[PDB]
Amino acid sequence: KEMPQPKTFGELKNLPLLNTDKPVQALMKIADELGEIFKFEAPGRVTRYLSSQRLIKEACDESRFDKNLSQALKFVRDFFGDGLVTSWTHEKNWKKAHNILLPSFSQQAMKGYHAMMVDIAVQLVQKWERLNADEHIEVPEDMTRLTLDTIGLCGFNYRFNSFYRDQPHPFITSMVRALDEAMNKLQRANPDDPAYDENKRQFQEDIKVMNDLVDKIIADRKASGEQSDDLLTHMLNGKDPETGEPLDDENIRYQIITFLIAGHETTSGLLSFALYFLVKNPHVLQKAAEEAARVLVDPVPSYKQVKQLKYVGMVLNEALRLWPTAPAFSLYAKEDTVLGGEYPLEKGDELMVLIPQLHRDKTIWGDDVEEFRPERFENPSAIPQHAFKPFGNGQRACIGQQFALHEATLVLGMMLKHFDFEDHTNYELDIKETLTLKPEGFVVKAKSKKIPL
Ligand code: HEM
Ligand SMILES: Cc1c(C)c2c(c(C)c1O)CC[C@](C)(COc1ccc(C[C@H]3SC(=O)NC3=O)cc1)O2
Repeated sequence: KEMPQPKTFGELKNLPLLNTDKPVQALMKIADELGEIFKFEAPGRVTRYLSSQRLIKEACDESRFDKNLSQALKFVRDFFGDGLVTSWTHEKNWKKAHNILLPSFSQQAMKGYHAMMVDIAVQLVQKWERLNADEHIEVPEDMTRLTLDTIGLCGFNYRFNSFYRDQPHPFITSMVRALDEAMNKLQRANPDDPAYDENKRQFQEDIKVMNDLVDKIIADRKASGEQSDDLLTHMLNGKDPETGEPLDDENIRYQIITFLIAGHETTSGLLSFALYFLVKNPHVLQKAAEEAARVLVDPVPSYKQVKQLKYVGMVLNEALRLWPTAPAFSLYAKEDTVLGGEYPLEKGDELMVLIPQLHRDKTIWGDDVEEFRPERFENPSAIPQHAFKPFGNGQRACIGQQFALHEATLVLGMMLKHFDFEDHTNYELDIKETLTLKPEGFVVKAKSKKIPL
């Protein structure tokens, strides 16, 4: 069977078809035109974009396909290094760091993080309680304050104190510019053109800002008199059983950057999308708010109570269905093989999973895929099989999935308990792309219910 492919432009291949600050959304349109799979070429690389659960199910067979470092991950590696997100599965430091850091996401560890998550969540609530009537909330900006500070405190006993800053934290500003640069590099035909010299200088400056922050985290741990057993403790003290060696210093720095960035950006996106869909679906908002009030009966939430916020969890999963904030992951063929009994692949051929398209496969989800309907997830028998992949696949799946969802469920529950939300601008959804996805310009007003904290 012939591989669908969009129009090419000489030696620029398909690259002119993007030329946009919203490439994933452009690729979704192409997927809608060409179906479950299409080839996409740029100068120097080829990708096959998958959109159907039928093909993606096969791609997730780890006996035939392994995680690929997409060009995007290769660019992000310029500051993620060989951390968990940007290392090959057979790169020694991936398995070594995975074994050393997996205990930091056990159930017992999660319970240990709860109190610190509440610390930051309380700061978010208090900020909104203290706004004057003429003010409003910048949603993604405040969700970023919350999620960055949470991973900073839980993972590294470091306080970014983002709620003590009225502009984005400098680490965030450098992160956004670095992620934007990586995304933009995917589309530029002549990367060595002098017109990009300033981009390269800024990219290095933003990488330095990140590493100056890592220095403070390491210095502050060295000076601490308290005893921690958090993510940073495992980075520093965990051993490879085979060699008796810890992660080398260079890798540790990369893991810190990896977890600070990967450990908050997509969770901020999730919370922003969730609040967007809530204010656009008032009956769903009422049901979620009713659950929050019913379950969160104490001055602050306990770990167990967060687990009883079932419908809030459905809201979050349904937000991830429509707009998975890490919208793609990449695989490569371990050997020559045939995909879906139709598409021959050669060893090393790249398959890119378009998660937003997977999550809109009507043969799986029904015809109403564009509706925000958390009840999709209320009746177990009616939820599809391997059709929902916001956290990746297999042994390279998200290590922090339960960290993210516990944080998001806790915070969204507290938000719904303490405020009524008004979409005072009738905001039109505008999804900013920085590889990851997040609403931009999303503002609301929050009227306190005056419930003490
Ligand atoms: C909505 C929130 C999040 C989403 C949607 C998400 C999604 C993903 C996805 C799709 C992958 C796989 C990417 C690939 O296959 O190349 C991944 C990997 C990873 N995520 Fe997340 N993630 C989230 C939050 C977090 C958090 C909070 C942390 C840490 C605190 C984290 C740590 C990681 C790590 C370490 C990996 C790589 C694991 C490995 O390959 O060994 N993520 N994430
Ligand atoms: C949890 C998490 C993940 C997984 C994460 C990132 C963050 C910040 C996270 O919090 C950053 C980007 C990145 C390293 C990579 O995300 C990608 C997004 C899109 C793509 C697709 C390429 S194909 C194209 O032409 N346009 C793209 O963006 C690849 C990777 O992933």
